[PDB]
Amino acid sequence: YQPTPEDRFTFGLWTVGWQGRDPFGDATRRALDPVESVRRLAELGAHGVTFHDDDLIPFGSSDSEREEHVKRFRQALDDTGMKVPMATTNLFTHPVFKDGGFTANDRDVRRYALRKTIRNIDLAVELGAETYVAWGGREGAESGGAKDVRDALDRMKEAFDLLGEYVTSQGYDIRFAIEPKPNEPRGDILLPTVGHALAFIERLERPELYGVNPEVGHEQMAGLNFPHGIAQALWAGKLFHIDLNGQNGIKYDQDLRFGAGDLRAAFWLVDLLESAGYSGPRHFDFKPPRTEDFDGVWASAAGCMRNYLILKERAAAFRADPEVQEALRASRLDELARPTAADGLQALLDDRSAFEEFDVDAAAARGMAFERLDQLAMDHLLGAR
Amino acid sequence: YQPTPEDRFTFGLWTVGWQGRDPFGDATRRALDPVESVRRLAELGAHGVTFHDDDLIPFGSSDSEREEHVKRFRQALDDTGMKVPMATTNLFTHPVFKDGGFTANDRDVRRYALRKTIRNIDLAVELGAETYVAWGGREGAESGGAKDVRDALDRMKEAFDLLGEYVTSQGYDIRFAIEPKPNEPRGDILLPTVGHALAFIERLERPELYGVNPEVGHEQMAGLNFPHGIAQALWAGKLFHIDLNGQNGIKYDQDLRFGAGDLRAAFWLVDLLESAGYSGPRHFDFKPPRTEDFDGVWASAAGCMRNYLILKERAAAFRADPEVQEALRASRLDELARPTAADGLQALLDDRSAFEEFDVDAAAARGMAFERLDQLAMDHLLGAR
Amino acid sequence: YQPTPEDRFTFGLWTVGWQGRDPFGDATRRALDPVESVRRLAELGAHGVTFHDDDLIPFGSSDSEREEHVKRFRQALDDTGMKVPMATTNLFTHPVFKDGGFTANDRDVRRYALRKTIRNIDLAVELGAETYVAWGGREGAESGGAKDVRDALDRMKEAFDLLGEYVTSQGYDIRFAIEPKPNEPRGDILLPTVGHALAFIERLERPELYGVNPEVGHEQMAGLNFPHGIAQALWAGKLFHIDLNGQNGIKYDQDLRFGAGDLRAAFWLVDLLESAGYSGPRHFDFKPPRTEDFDGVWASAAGCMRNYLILKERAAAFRADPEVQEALRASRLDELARPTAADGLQALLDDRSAFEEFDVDAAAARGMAFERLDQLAMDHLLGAR
Amino acid sequence: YQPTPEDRFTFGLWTVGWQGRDPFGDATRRALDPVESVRRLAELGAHGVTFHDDDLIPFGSSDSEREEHVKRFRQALDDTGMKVPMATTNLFTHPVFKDGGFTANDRDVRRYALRKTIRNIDLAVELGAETYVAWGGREGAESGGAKDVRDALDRMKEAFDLLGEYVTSQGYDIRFAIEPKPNEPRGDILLPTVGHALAFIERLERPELYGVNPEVGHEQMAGLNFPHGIAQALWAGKLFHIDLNGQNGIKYDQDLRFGAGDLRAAFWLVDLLESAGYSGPRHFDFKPPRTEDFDGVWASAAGCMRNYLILKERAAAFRADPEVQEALRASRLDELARPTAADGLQALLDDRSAFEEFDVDAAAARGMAFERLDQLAMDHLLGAR
Ligand SMILES: [Mg+2]
Ligand SMILES: [Mg+2]
Ligand SMILES: [Mg+2]
Ligand SMILES: [Mg+2]
Ligand SMILES: [Mg+2]
Ligand SMILES: [Mg+2]
Ligand SMILES: [Mg+2]
Ligand SMILES: [Mg+2]
Repeated sequence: YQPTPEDRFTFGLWTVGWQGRDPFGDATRRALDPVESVRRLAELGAHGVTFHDDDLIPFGSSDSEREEHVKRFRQALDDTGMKVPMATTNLFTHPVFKDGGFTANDRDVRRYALRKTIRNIDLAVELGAETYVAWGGREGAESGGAKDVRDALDRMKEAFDLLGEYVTSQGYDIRFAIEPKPNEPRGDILLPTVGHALAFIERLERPELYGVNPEVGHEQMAGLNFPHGIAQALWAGKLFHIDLNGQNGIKYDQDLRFGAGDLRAAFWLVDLLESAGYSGPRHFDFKPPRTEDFDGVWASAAGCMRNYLILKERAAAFRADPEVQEALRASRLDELARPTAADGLQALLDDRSAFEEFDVDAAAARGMAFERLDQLAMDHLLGAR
Repeated sequence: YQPTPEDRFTFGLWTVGWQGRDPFGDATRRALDPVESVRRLAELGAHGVTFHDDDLIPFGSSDSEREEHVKRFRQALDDTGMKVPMATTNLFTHPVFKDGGFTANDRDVRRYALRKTIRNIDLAVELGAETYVAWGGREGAESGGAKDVRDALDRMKEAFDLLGEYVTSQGYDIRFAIEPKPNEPRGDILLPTVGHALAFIERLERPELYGVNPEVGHEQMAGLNFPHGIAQALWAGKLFHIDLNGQNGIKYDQDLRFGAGDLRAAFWLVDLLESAGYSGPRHFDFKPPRTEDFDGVWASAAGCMRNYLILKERAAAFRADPEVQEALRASRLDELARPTAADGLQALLDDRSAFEEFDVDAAAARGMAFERLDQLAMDHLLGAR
Repeated sequence: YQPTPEDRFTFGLWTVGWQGRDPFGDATRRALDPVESVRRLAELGAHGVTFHDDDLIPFGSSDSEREEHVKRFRQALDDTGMKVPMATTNLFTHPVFKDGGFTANDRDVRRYALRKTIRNIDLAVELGAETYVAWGGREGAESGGAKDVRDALDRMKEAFDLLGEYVTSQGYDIRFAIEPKPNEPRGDILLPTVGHALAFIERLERPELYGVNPEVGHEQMAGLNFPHGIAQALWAGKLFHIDLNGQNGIKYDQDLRFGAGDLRAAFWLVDLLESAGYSGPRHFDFKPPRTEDFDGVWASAAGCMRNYLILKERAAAFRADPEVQEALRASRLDELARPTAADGLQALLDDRSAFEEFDVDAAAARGMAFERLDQLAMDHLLGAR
Repeated sequence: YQPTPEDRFTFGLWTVGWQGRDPFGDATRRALDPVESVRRLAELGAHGVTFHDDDLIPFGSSDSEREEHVKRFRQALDDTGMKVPMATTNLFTHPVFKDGGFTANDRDVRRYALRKTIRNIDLAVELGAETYVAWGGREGAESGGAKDVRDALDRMKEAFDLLGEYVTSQGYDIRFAIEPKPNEPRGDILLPTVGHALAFIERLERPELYGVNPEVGHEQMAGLNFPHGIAQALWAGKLFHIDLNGQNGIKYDQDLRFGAGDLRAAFWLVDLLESAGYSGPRHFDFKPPRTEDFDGVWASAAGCMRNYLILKERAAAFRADPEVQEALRASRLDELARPTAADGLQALLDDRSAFEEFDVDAAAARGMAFERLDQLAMDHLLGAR
């Protein structure tokens, strides 16, 4: 189960470089030079890295220091063959963003947020990124009167519409992906799930430029089924990027390594991504636990990729098993794929077998055979077939 | 705080008529004749009632018995002045629906589901309903292999598109509202939140015919902020109907009377509905607890309306208080309503006050004054000003 | 992975015999004769069965009918070799129990609850049960004023103290196990977790007669770590019985087959039960999904046992792996088992290496190596070592 | 609703002094001198303050600097009349504690934890504290193999038993209170709820020295009913201290001001504390939101006390209302307080009215009248009677 760059595994600089500071404790690890993270991830078989503007260029840098930080980074990329497929803005750390960026109540902050974002879109295009992620971690409220949500959504649409005008006017080949999260660090965050983000995109001026960047742990913080939400994003044609990690239920955002947390959900997720032919990056947004030293950091990151590749093998064996294909027919998954009424509305209304003569008791007696199918899936996951 | 029909309070027949059967216990109350429910609710000041087909006409009724049940119902409506603004289909109780209606794996069940729905649309139009609700309570799964969600969404779109063709071809003045719910009775239900439903509607053939029917308790079963989701539905122009009740956190669907459960959320909800000028029914989908006899049933229903009217008074006093209007300005809610960049993209790029000369430390030091505002809201809710 | 009675797998009659009635739907399967359930479970390799009084003897049976139902049951046990290790009372289904049994507000109901329980203790002893389970599913409230919890706990202690006096006076060799659950069917249930039950037992007159019967899904309905709670029950010497099943997070009580739901938690649970030498029954309190026919029922029950035996094999391989034993030492699990201060309090106070000369920065720099250990556990679970 | 020191309102130094650093953002407020916090809280009508050792004496202080920090603090207390009723240890911030203090896997860390705690017990007694709180925020795990929970509980008992030996040998008049929390910052924390803590105390060598310090938000992070857990702690005689704040459901620990979050739960909590005659401090463990400047900090703290006093008035009016006292009898709260079987076990067995002649259908038909009672409670809370 050894990864190669063909597998398109990517990591955020902020993931392996997380120093371990949490709401109740100081950092437990020293800071990582971005150049060393690139080389260590290349050694592990990763395909590329991603960054916030403030991960790469420390906040408040002159254009000279900025130039030097980028040149060092590009030289590490050229030395290793690593790519940069995605980039994003930090609109959450600095105190100025304490009430949001695009939806801050203060107008001057909203304008500064847009200028800070545009500057990093230029940098992302230069380094070759195809997707620009927006996570509005501070867009939200702790109390009901602080934020008129209809006005906030107006301001959110205005900001994204302006970004789309910018990339259109410059001729950039880059697309945006909105990353939802239901809460933390705000009490409630705007666009809290995949569904709310998908709905919001359809109200933008150029909806075709925008998709979603769902994260495993974020939908599970609302107790939702992550493979189900990913299917809906694929069904709408909007899965532009994905963030893989692990989460143990409804609580603070844990960002465990992929495969930890809900293991069966990770299996069904890989099954879906591989059978639907998702061809984007397999990006890990995780945090090595602050119990770990740097040896633990790299073991945790290697484990992300290993677990994807074991699950990929097991799901492929599951779908190729003739006994499984036979069980899928026994449960009528084949009938689910067939149109309900390709004969049209009038034919349906005139069909007495659809109502007047339908034997409801005979249909109700047919078992679905779902438990035998699920135990075959369990046996395959566990390598017990 | 006495209700009048001008307040447009409505109840489902299945609410006051719930016999108290739950997953672990037998019924504690006898069944109610729909005609008696109509008269008792009219006496309490309700505006109207709603029904599932199987609430009004017992499943498996001949057209003769069906005719007699409807005539008795209409005579009770004419006797009392009660209206019927909404109707819906029961696609969840009969065993035939154990794997869903519109997205059942069995094709013949999906066809029967559509025929059963269309028959009740005709009845709803006859009784004057303006909204037809669809709650897909059995559309979902307990295990991952049982349901290909992309195929299921294809089948869901096909069913709703067919219903829209039917009402268009008949010339009916009726609109559809999709009611989301994240789980129960299935392990996960398709279109689990307001956001997923809003996103799905935009993929239908005639999106203008469809909106949402959110329920307080359902969004709170995912730990989401219900007033926030309602603002997004209003922002999209899709709040066609609403179900009011109470829920104590993330657990089974409690359907407590409105005002119980999360009291502060109910205050912010009423504040939003009244300030946005929602003019549809205030519908209660609740269950009087099975501890109660029929006297408790009617006290519980009266309490639904009372609590709405107390909250309406307190939110109106809150917004009219000059000290509150002054605090809203202190927190810059007025600036949130103003465009970020009505001067356009180029002017923003050239504005040095938006970036090169923006004083980030001075802006960051400005407090938002949100806690004083929220304590004014608390004082108003509690009648302590 | 074939079960034998040596594995001590047991099932409730109400589990495989669940007819599929849920809060929103009618039954999907016919009722099972208890005698047929016994024979079909014996065929699958189960060790025994358990029952509520009302599962075996239908409520309101004369002593003659009661005698005949028991004789038929005993003949099925003698025919198959199946044992009855546990029994319990139904104090939740009949309407009389709508406000509880032992803590109902009505005194006459509380007295009836105790008489109904005592009658079934006699029957349990006759059939050879060693443990008598009490699940107070109706002890609780939906509203705050309905139940003074201090008075309710007084009444709960009085009821259990009376049961202990009864079994002591009769000379029965039977012990009680309290089964906690946080909610459903009441809004909040008294003694909602393992911890609350363990605390309550220590206030009884004869605490040595009482232990806990934890259920996987119930602690997970509060988002708690089930293996952690089981360790605390074992640490106190109170794990008298256990209910195995599966649950997908914080929501209604799903009662999935064991191994579904949180798979990694099931692995750590089996690891704990086997390494601590738990010798009681492995009891399954699950519900075959109502999508299933009777063939699905038996496949679901067989899957319960299969999944325990696969997990038992993987956890045993994990603990026997020298590379794992070496990693456990690397993470200092051996030091966790050694006393902090066997040298006593005075020696600790005088030990300058414990404070005045303790190198806090050197200790803080030591990584815990927990991620490498957990990936070894993952590899073992998945059969990838 | 103006507070006076007679109301015994206390605040942690770390509450109003929280600088606003969270997992995703830098501090938004400058640090507060503890002496200024004391004077500003005295001005607001608080009774006293509490502290962690590291709040008052910065970590790594020489005995000279330590002496000066304490003298400045004592002079502020003498100047204002403020008391110090409780103190606690910081065993969570420094990196050395990344795997716990009392249950760290490393033995030398566990010894250092005990020495650090004992030093602050001496200081607490000097300043007059009656209660010493222990919150084991780092005692726990993110993965299953990292922590044998039975060994960890052995180590936890050993540490607390040693602290009890220390205070006994010194003749201190101080008691310990264990503060539970289910998760954050560890993935799962040991002793996660009030119940688990109460159970653990009964296994200590001197159980009478130990009680619980429950926090509103912590039990609500497990979706539990906080007034119910407080009743159980009072019933066991173990409510030594209490932490008041607000929390909006199952998510990260919000620490909102008291009265925000679940408002009805706060009403029932105050009703319980006042009717049971709790005489300890009303301590607020809250965080002013990082949106606020220092004016917002003090408004948030004043709001804590105001909201307690409004709720105290409303609950007292509720219990004194004759119409409520009559409704309590209608719901048989009086019968709940009467013994089930003061006539003893034999009399119960011989009582034919308790079983053979009990009219189960007549009892089942009696409504509990709980909804009318709860609407009276709602009317009183809202000031609408
Ligand atoms: Mg995350
Ligand atoms: Mg992410
Ligand atoms: Mg509901
Ligand atoms: Mg509803
Ligand atoms: Mg259960
Ligand atoms: Mg059970
Ligand atoms: Mg807290
Ligand atoms: Mg606290």
